[PDB]
Amino acid sequence: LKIKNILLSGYPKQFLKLFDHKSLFELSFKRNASLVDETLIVCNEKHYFLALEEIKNEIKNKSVGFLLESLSKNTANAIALSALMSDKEDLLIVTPSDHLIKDLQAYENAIKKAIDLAQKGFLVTFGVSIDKPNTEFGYIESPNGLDVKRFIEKPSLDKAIEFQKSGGFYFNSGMFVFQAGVFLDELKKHAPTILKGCERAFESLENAYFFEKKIARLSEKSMQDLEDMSIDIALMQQSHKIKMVELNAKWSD
Repeated sequence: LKIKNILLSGYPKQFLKLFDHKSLFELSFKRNASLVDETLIVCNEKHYFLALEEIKNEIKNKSVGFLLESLSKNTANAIALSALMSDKEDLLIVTPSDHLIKDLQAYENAIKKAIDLAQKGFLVTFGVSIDKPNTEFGYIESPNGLDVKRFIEKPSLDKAIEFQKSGGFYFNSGMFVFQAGVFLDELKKHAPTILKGCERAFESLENAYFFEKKIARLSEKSMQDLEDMSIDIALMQQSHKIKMVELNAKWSD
């Protein structure tokens, strides 16, 4: 089984080389590239050459591809597109680029766990233990740290303080692992018209083999009619196939 890193990036903040000569983007790239067979970087077409510049050192025999965006129609669309650019059978490690993770061994452990659950046919999410209850995040209810009772993305500040006292609540990391095929099957079930829109958008995809790297982008036309929606709203609030793995690695956002 092939394993793909889907590096979600789409002068933005994650490109600034502030963290000891290095950027969040190249840190996020480097951390997952070691665990994976191919990377697919999804970013805005404006920043392609910025992105490609920052990982010029890091491509050591690595098979790296890009999906360039004219418009950004949020994570549900970026993920569904990436899955459609994949073999049904291969496994997807979906990782936002604006992440700081310092304990790399605790990261690597959680990944190998998530992979195992993904082969069982699950959509794997990652929990981070709440300290400061802010309402911009997704909330995973998990009493036992593995089964999720429900997903509530962006609750009211009443609910965020109520689930503070309750215990067994984690911040959704925004990272994800799943097989491409089961992801697309779950999307068919729960957001059928979002899968539909991505399926026809994918039809008008074209490649740019110049720039040396093989690139793919979609026309502004194709992406226009797409509903702007999050994976958390589209799928994670409705999927019956969700497990969690704890991230104890000094995760920052």
